[PDB]
Amino acid sequence: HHMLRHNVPVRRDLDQIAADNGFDFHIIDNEIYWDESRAYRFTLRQIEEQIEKPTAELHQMCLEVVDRAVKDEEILTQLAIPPLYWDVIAESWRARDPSLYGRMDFAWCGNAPVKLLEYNADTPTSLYESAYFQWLWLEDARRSGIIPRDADQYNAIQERLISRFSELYSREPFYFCCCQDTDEDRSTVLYLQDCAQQAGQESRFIYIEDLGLGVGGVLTDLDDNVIQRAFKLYPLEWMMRDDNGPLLRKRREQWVEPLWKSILSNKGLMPLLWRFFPGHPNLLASWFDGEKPQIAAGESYVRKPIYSREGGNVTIFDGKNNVVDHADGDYADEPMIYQAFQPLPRFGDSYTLIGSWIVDDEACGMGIREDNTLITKDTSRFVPHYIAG
Repeated sequence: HHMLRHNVPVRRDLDQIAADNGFDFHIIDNEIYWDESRAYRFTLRQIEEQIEKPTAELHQMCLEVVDRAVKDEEILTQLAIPPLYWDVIAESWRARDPSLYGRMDFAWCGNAPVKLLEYNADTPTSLYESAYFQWLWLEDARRSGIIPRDADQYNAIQERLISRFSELYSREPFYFCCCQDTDEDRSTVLYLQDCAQQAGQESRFIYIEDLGLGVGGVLTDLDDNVIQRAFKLYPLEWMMRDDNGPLLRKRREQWVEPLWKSILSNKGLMPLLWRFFPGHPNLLASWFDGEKPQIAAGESYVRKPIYSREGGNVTIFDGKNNVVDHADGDYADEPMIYQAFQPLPRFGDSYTLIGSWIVDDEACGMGIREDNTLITKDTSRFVPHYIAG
């Protein structure tokens, strides 16, 4: 009936399993990250009616926000998108530059509708864990009897990724890049590279720091080959703030995620979703800093930077304007949005976030994270789930 969590025994060979499968960040700084000492059990109806169908519909609503924003200079201004990039973002949308993936983050409310907290539509991680490692967990768990033998999992992510790379096939090499000094980012990009290569797409990896420029600002690799298409685990808004940002206007190279996705990874998406779909069951009231609050006196509320990751610089306020929770981060100088407050559900002493995956426009799986405060932070743990009943 109700979604629940229960303890399960950790596999006695977890560390070997993680090594054999390339999961080199399952423990981070000698702290547990991958946490299979518990698991969440959903019914198929909860999956289809409360997560999958709402995710697919919310994505369509977001595409309507993109379409409205690129045609309205007041909206682009509210989103704080630099005017230099308005034309090339509008053109990116006009050409329908292809999207690969994105992840929506949800507050679970029991039998009530889930509430969308934000759309990590540019550089989401926890992909390897959601698409791959928790499926191997499911297979082992079914065999060992710690969950029902016929348990399923809301997870078609790898299949949809491979099929998308097939659709996007090109004989020109497909570059993949991330920054140095983060195993998680590299393994996210390596996982996408493996999916691409499974679809027959030749792929090459290059660190962001090793990207070069040829005469006239042409993007090149370390052997001075011209990069014509790249997936980047690097934020679009930093690309546009960089001194070389103006070179994006020429559209000489293809980017994944594409430029128009900068509208969806902007947390200004949340006020716009509320403006254009007021009262939608899966939405929270939201407004830009400086607009009249859309909650009554007394209610708690959340202030978020328009650009941030892992709860960075998020503050939850109570209705007396005291701090309920706060997270450090590198985003303190970004403009801010406000949102009505729906607490994450609490299981034991953990607060649980649902990440719901989109591949192109299709809702196709979810991964769960747990943390010790109301704001999901960098200390969070990934927890497997399964479907039964």
